[PDB]
Amino acid sequence: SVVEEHGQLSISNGELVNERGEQVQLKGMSSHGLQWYGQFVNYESMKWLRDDWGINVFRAAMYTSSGGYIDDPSVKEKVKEAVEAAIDLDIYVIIDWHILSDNDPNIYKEEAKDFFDEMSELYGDYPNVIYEIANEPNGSDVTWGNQIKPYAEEVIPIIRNNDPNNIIIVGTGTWSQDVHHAADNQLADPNVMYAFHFYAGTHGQNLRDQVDYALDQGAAIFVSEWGTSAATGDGGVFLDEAQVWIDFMDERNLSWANWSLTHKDESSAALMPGANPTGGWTEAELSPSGTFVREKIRESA
Ligand SMILES: CO[C@H]1O[C@H](CO)[C@@H](S[C@@H]2O[C@H](CO)[C@@H](S[C@@H]3O[C@H](CO)[C@@H](S[C@@H]4O[C@H](CO)[C@@H](S[C@@H]5O[C@H](CO)[C@@H](O)[C@H](O)[C@H]5O)[C@H](O)[C@H]4O)[C@H](O)[C@H]3O)[C@H](O)[C@H]2O)[C@H](O)[C@H]1O
Ligand SMILES: [Ca+2]
Ligand SMILES: [Ca+2]
Ligand SMILES: [Ca+2]
Ligand SMILES: [Ca+2]
Ligand SMILES: [Ca+2]
Ligand SMILES: [Ca+2]
Ligand SMILES: [Ca+2]
Ligand SMILES: [Ca+2]
Ligand SMILES: [Ca+2]
Ligand SMILES: [Ca+2]
Ligand code: NA
Ligand code: NA
Repeated sequence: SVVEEHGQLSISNGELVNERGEQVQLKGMSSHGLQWYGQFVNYESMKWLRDDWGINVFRAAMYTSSGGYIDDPSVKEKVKEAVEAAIDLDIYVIIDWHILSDNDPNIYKEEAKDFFDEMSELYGDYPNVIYEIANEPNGSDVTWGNQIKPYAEEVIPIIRNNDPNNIIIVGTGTWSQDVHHAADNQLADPNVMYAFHFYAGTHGQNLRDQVDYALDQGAAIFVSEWGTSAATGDGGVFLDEAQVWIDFMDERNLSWANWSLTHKDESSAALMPGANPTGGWTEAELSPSGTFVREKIRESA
């Protein structure tokens, strides 16, 4: 039903629209790292998220480093599993080249180009797919002009050779916070969005204002990862401020994916330790974060 309704997504004047030029707002879940918590990423869990939560997008977080694709590329099969499930379930899917410790996207540029060539050849004809080419550039000397924009200008043509139209999400500096710098020096490709990531327990009004500056320059923004906890993971969840961010995103119709669908014992995790990997969760199997996020997606489903 989701993709049947919306079809091919595109960017129109800085925001995400469907095949009729209607606003569309994607809300869903990110996996945790696929090399760690892949058991939660399967057709049955994603069908449960679609049917019980109301998700219309699922994000497959394929770490590069940290034991991910660079060391054990078999994890790409878990990405394929997620994409094929999303196609079968008629929802959107984000293929995320999940850089983090490898903080400069140029570390694994050759590998990223090969990976995105393969993924876009396989899936580029499906409107379901969204590419996220570098999760979180970070560090004081990884900047838009020197490192990130040129990386994107090399990877995007690789995708476009196979998939001229699907959305590409491009990370920004300072853990995908520096959307203002990207907005002042935008990519030419018309169907790109810039990532903005936050933690409710850490980030506040000054970053909302930074996002608004970017939006004011005509840049499209996808909140492709956010957490209900603090970035430190201390002090529980911060749902008061999370609701402030939910409202902010709704008022700007910003799409989002929440971090993350795992049973790890950390406050951002959506599930309690032991939760069934194939879905069908009881209310006792959702964490406080998961309970809140589920309600946020349900109430617009
Ligand atoms: C003034 O404010 C501004 O400057 C501030 C100072 O620099 C920063 S604070 C800064 O914020 C950033 C952005 O939020 C974060 S990075 C952030 O951290 C998250 C929490 O760690 C992670 S998700 C997290 O990823 C972990 C690493 O992979 C894993 S632990 C990992 O788990 C596996 C599996 O179990 C295990 O095998 C491994 O052994 C473990 O290492 C964890 O489970 C995940 O939840 C997110 O990806 C990242 O964005 C900085 O930490 C923080 O200091 C302000 O942000 C800025 O505005
Ligand atoms: Ca357009
Ligand atoms: Ca807008
Ligand atoms: Ca390798
Ligand atoms: Ca492995
Ligand atoms: Ca090729
Ligand atoms: Ca396409
Ligand atoms: Ca080059
Ligand atoms: Ca404007
Ligand atoms: Ca509301
Ligand atoms: Ca909306
Ligand atoms: Na290897
Ligand atoms: Na505008």
